[PDB]
Amino acid sequence: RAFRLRELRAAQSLTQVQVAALAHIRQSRVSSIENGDIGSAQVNTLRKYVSALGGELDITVRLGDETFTL
Amino acid sequence: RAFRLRELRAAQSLTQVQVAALAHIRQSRVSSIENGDIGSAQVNTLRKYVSALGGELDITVRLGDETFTLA
Repeated sequence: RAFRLRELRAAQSLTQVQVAALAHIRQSRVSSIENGDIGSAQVNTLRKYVSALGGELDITVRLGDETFTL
Repeated sequence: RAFRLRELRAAQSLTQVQVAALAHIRQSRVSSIENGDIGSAQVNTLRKYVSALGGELDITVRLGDETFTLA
């Protein structure tokens, strides 16, 4: 059900070089986070990389039965 | 929202310095998060704090008429 974000940036036929250039972040950072690991990666870094695809990013927190965004 | 995790942490009356140990992260990192600024956080670092507290960390992406997960 999880769709790691390399196969999501390929939904709209785009290349890392292109996502890294309107995100204004080193292609180093795209390769690492597009690889399959999103931990290392900052939030702002991630947020910028998703804004590139013309999407929005939401961090929702769930504990017991309460939910809200950061 | 802003005043949340603070309330949540204080909700169970836990001390900043406890959490910093429960999730094995710098206490300073906890003032920041609880503080409100979260952009500068690494994702795993943020995840740890939520884990230690007891909840879960969900990262939904909305792309027009869609919604996907990734961790």
